[PDB]
Amino acid sequence: MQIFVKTLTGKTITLEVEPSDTIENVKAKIQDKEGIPPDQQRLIFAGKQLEDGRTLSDYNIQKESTLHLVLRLRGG
Ligand SMILES: [Pt+2]
Ligand SMILES: [Pt+2]
Ligand SMILES: [Pt+2]
Repeated sequence: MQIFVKTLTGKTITLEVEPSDTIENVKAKIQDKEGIPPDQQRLIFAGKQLEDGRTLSDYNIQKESTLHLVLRLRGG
């Protein structure tokens, strides 16, 4: 399944993922491609912040969906 992840800077990266993949896995994939540590990653889809433990299937994330990446500020 192709999905897109869009950053707040507007860059999109393309991932290949499956319904069985957890959000933890997706963040790992994003770190590989983009270099962002998972602990800083906050994903949003369908107006929901995505739970590391859950699968893309739990959120009904299908082909060509876009997830929004927001970074969580560590150290105000
Ligand atoms: Pt695929
Ligand atoms: Pt945009
Ligand atoms: Pt969007």
